[PDB]
Amino acid sequence: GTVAVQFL
Repeated sequence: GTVAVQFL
């Protein structure tokens, strides 16, 4: 759910 980690 972040920019760096899309799945996060």
